Amino acid sequence: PPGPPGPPGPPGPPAPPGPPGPPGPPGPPG
Amino acid sequence: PPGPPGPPGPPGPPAPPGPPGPPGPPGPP
Amino acid sequence: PPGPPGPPGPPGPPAPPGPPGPPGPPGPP
Repeated sequence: PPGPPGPPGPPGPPAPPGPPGPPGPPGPPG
Repeated sequence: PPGPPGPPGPPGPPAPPGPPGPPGPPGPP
Repeated sequence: PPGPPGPPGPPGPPAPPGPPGPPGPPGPP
């Protein structure tokens, strides 16, 4: 007593919004 | 009773990618 | 009788970084 332990908990939440990516490639010719 | 609470559930799901990165440098002159 | 469900599991994996940015602006004339 109490009794047997309950089931595991639910899946956690997502991690916050991710960082932006790296810079794009160079621009076009002049 | 009730028995004690169960343990923590599993880690959360994968998240979406972050936002696009900054434009790159000016092209060639 | 078995106790209550366990608490929520921890945060998921870090959301990846975003896709690369766009090409830059044209170069000097």
